[PDB]
Amino acid sequence: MIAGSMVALVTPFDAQGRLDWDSLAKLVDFHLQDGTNAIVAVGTTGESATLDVEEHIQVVRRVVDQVKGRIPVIAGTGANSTREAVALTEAAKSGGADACLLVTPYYNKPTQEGMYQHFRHIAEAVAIPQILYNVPGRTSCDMLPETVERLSKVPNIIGIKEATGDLQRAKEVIERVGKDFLVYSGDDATAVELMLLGGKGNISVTANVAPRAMSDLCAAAMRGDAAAARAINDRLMPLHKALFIESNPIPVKWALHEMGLIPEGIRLPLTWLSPHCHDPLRQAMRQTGVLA
Amino acid sequence: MIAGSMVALVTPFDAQGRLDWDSLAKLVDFHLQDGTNAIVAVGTTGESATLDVEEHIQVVRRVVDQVKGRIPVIAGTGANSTREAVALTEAAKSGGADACLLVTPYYNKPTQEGMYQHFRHIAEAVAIPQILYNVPGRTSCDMLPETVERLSKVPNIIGIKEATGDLQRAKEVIERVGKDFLVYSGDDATAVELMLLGGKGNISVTANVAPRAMSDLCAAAMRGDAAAARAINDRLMPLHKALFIESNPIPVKWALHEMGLIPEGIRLPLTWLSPHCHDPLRQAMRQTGVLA
Ligand SMILES: N[C@@H](CCCC[NH3+])C(=O)O
Ligand SMILES: N[C@@H](CCCC[NH3+])C(=O)O
Ligand SMILES: N[C@@H](CCCC[NH3+])C(=O)O
Repeated sequence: MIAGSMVALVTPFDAQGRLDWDSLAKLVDFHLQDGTNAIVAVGTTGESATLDVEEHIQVVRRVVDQVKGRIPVIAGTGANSTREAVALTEAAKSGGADACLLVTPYYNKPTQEGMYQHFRHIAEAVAIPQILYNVPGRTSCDMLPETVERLSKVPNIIGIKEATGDLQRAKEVIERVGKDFLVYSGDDATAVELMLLGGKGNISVTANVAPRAMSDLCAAAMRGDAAAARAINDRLMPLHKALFIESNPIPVKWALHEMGLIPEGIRLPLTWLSPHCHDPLRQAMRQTGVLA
Repeated sequence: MIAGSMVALVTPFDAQGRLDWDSLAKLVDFHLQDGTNAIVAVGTTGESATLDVEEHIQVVRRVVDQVKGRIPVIAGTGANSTREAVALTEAAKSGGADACLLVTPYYNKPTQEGMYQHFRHIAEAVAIPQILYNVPGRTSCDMLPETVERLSKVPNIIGIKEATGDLQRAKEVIERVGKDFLVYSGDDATAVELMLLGGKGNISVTANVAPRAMSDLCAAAMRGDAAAARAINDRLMPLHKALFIESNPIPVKWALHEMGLIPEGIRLPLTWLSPHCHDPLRQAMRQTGVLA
């Protein structure tokens, strides 16, 4: 049952960088207890780039075991190599994950046709629901609406995460794919509209620090309650902007730490929120009420 | 020993997509015999994205072993995780490569400070020349001249592959670094210009199909022979264009196959040159004399 507020869960590390299993458990209880509908473990925010193939599935395994069915658990499995996406995706299934989120290829700029037979292959090679992921801002390629529609017809491809933040884009994708095809938001700031457009959720970074609030806003958004959604949103907006004052998840982790939920750990090349951006974020957290 | 025409060598595959050592052998004799200054193996064009770790060094070892050290062999080792880049850089050294090429981190968008810590650590961890590589059109990030200057003072960071195609940029970096840090072009179209400015070579893609002519061009350009370098360039210009009709190395492998040098094998998400581009590339090839 995959829709609503879906925290793009961070992967906590201790001061020396080793996975801190204690923080992960608490964070899972945290979202488990404050309304979160789903959890995306090992995604862009959970630092998928810098995890061992071994670390990858251990994080997917530990969350799945804790959640125990109460919520869906979506595993990040995209890769710029089809064979490597198969491996990760198969490793997520034989792990318990409820579904896989697969970003489009990143460095090597495939053709639209290539992205088609890329996801189509994985969807055929692994018997697990897969969710497309578009974010050209990171991966220097863009999966046009025509190609989304072709993939929507494929049997295991249940939905897509649209992160461009462009609302004419969601509109177009939504007006071409079935009622079965779930469109999710990957841009917190404009998620409310995507949902009012027919969107079925928001894979959020903001949910990491304001879980109860994000589920309320997705609820209202998907309920047709356009008044309430904005009301919350405009309250949360300053947090939406601050959390990206530096490439995500650098900021969201600083906050998580300032709340006392995770150690100060992050893997290279990533760095810790540089000095200059500390009060901008803290005021956003204080003004929004997630801190003190 | 590292400058001039530096073929960004393709990794030949058979029709099933396995390694074709026989084609690789030939290719090496081809650049070896036609004036190629240096060979870059397993880089962007060599489809680094879709090779095992075991394929990575095998290819390198083979090239190094054939070259018998008469020419420099540079291995692609960059990765979006500093631990992986260390590993990949260790494989290459303990593989005989004369130097390694390291593209900036790609999907994770590290801060300028992060990129410095990134390359500074690899330069420390592995005793082998390290060349940087900046190309935002793929990595969704860009390493500023200021950050190049910092990494330039690092003991075994010997140069940078500037691939923006922005000449004002190259001027800025040449103008900031010691006469011992070398700037190479990453854009075939404007390579002649970069060298004239003070650059020391082209990690060329064109050189894949026109080696002799490429090293003639780089030689002139590094001499100071402006008139001659730009004449050979406008003659090649339509080839520089055709080789990018679709994302590299799709177009180039085609040519390579049309010349009878490699089989028709490419790894997903990569596709074979789509039908519409066959005759534009065959003409540009024939129009330039690589083909007859
Ligand atoms: N096993 C790591 C691989 C990192 C390499 C990223 N291209 C992951 O979870 O993605
Ligand atoms: N202080 C380092 C973190 C090193 C820990 C190991 N990845 C940084 O933010 O760059
Ligand atoms: N697909 C892997 C390749 C690693 C092995 C060497 N090419 C990556 O991008 O991290």
